[PDB]
Amino acid sequence: RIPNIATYTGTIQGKGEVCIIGNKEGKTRGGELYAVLHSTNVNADMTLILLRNVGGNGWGEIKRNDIDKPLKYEDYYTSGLSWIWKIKNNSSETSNYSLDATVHDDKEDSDVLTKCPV
Repeated sequence: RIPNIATYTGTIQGKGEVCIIGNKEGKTRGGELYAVLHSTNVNADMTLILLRNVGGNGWGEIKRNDIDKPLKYEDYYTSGLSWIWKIKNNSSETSNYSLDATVHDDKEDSDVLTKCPV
């Protein structure tokens, strides 16, 4: 029930920190590690960082992208490690975030907005 990319649009509560792996798609095809963090205001100050942690419950990977920027990585290898799109904000005001990702919806993961605080 979504056009091309699954637009995860919401309001990040100030300097929020959230791990997005939520489902909001339907297509079988998508983008291998492809998601664009959209932000429209003064200074979005939003850090779209590609993370993968599994066991320590502390996301901390090095694939950082900027505001209004599509993140694509050819590192789709080792598909046995939990990876995430982490949104960390630096803006004081509740900023709008629009994470347009192309993923195959077939899961019922916990966080599709702001439930994963790490």
